[PDB]
Amino acid sequence: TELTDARRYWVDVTLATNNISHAVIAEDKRQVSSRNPQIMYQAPGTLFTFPSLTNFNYCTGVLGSQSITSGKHYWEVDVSKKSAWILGVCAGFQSDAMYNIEQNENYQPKYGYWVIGLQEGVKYSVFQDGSSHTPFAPFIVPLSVIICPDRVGVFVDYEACTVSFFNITNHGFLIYKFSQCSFSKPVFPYLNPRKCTVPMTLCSP
Repeated sequence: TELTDARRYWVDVTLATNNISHAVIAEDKRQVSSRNPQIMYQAPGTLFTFPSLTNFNYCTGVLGSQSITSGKHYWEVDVSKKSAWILGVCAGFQSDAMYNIEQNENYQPKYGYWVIGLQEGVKYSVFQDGSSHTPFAPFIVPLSVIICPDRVGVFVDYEACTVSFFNITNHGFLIYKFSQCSFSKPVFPYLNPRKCTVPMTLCSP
């Protein structure tokens, strides 16, 4: 029901190539993954190695080719076999340096970030606003996921200022929903493999 009504605003979303992420967007702009060329042709010795220069973080964030400033929008993302990824809605990477967001996965709605993430394979969580005393760290909240989602549906109601996440694999049951979102700027669909080499696609009806 709630998912069927949201599917009424199904839009064709295409990724936009940016020069601030190490992500790899397909030619059709309908698929994105992680890993970068051979190995950044840098090989700290063992090629892939384990970039300790900043390990535990790859920094691969991408947005949509079209911005959202009104009306409702809905699109699905296929994260099958993926052990980690970040998807939802973003207002851009304008405030990514000030709070080393992408660098330290500092996703926060106050920074223009309304997304959810999965890590380790079975660790789902929702990024929320964190204490100002520690601006370089978000308030990650663990989500109770019983049926690992093989496809997530994102619904955005600019007018209502809300971002919902549906579990297509779970009868399309609601996973999380951002309410009273500060939609004062143009938002775009956020996607992030999260070091995960497994590509995340966007169905498209």
